[PDB]
Amino acid sequence: QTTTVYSLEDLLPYLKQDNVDVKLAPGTYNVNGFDVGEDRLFSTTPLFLFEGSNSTYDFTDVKLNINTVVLTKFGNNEVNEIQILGNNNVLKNLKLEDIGTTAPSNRAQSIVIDGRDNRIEGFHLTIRGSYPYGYGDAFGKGGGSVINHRKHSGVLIRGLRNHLKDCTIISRSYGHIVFMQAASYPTVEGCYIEGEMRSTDDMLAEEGTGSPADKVDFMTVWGYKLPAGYMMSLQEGGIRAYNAGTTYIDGVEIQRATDNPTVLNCTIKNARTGVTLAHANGTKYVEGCTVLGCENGYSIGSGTVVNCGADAIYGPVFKNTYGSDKGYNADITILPPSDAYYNGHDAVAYIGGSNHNLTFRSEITEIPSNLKIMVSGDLQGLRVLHGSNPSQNNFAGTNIVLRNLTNFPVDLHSDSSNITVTSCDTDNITDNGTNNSIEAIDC
Repeated sequence: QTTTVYSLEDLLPYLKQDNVDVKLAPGTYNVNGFDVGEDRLFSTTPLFLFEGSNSTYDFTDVKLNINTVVLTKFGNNEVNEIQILGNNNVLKNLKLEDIGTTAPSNRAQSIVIDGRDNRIEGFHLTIRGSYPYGYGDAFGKGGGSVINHRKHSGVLIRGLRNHLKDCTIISRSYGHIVFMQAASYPTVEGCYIEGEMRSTDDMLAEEGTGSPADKVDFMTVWGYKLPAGYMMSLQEGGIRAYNAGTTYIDGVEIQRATDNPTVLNCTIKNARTGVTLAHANGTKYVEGCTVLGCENGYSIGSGTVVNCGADAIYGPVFKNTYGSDKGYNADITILPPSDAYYNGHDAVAYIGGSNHNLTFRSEITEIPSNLKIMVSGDLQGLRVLHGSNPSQNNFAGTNIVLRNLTNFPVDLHSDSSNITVTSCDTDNITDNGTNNSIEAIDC
C-alpha cells in the first residue's frame, strides 16, 4: 500500500494528492541554492506544501539538509520549508537540518501546520539562519525595531487539532522555537525544545567594536539601555501562544486567537519562555513538563499547570502575565539548578490577578539571596523596568492560595490582599498587604 520514492523530485507530486501512503527512502537529501528556480526542483515556497488530505509520509532514516541560502532565493518573501494545508495527515521521523547561518531575505518559519487533525511525529529539526543573531529581542521583535530583524522560527502550529508529538526541535536562530497562531485545540506532546543563552554583560562588552548594538549605544526597544546582570535566550519562546493569527482549513481563511492549547510531557531548555499560553483562550492545560535555564518558566494566564517543574537560574519559574489573570491553578516544582545562577529578575515567582491556587515544591536548600516569591510589587524583570510593558508589572493580587512547600522567602507587597499563605517557614515571609493569612506547615 506504500509507494516508495528515491528523490525529492519524485516525492513532490504526491503532496498534491489525497489518500496516499508514501515513503521517502532512507538516505541523505540536500537542497542547495541551485535547486531553487523556474526549471529547478523548487520553483515556489513553501518548499514542501502538503495540500492533500488523509495521507501518511514516512521519513525514517531520511536526513534532509537545507542550505540556509535558500531563505534568500525567493525575493522579499517569507520562506517556509514545510507547510501542511490538508487534513488528517501524518508526517513521521524526518531529520531536517538547516545548513549554515545565512539570514532570510525577509523571514522564515521551518514548519507551518494549517488544516485539521494533522500530526508531525518523531522529527528532529535544527533551525539556523536569522538576523540579528546574538541579542534576543532587546533591539526589537516586531515593528518599530531598533535593529531590523530577519526572524526564523521553528514550528508554527495553526489550524484545528494539530499535534506535534515526540519531536526534538533545536534552535540556533532568532525566532520562536514552537509557537501557536490561530490554532484551535493544538497539542504539543513529548517534545524536547532547546535554544541557547547569552548574558547581557557579554552583549554590553561589544562596546567600542562597531557592532549593531554598539552603534545604537545598546538602547533597547524597552526604552532604556540594556541592563547588565541578566541571561537572555537567543531564541524567542519555547512554546508560545498568540491571541491572533491566520489559518486555512478546508478552503476557509480564518483569523482568530489560539484556543484550548494542551502541552504534555515536554522539556524546554534555554528559551525566552518555557510555556507561555496567557494569550490563548479556552482551556489551557500543561502537565508533566520540565523547563530548564529559560528566562521564564510558566505563564498560562488561567487554567492548569500540574506535575511540572522549572529551575530558576535565569528567571522566575512562574509569572502571572497581567492583573487580569484569573483562575491560574499551578503545582510547580522548583528544580535543582541546571547551571550557575544568573537571575537578574530578583524573583523566583511573580504573582498577581485573582482566584489562583498555587503550590510550589522544592528540595533546594541553598536559596540565592536575591530570589523570593513575590505577591504584587515591582518586579525587576528585564523587559518591565522603568514603566516598560506596564500592564505586565506592578499589579494587585487578591484571593490567592499560596502553598509554599519550599525554603524560598515570600514578600507580600502592599497591593496584595486576601492571600492565604502556608509555608515551611514563616520567619522569612514579609507581609505588607491587607487581610493576608500566614500559617506554618511541618516540612
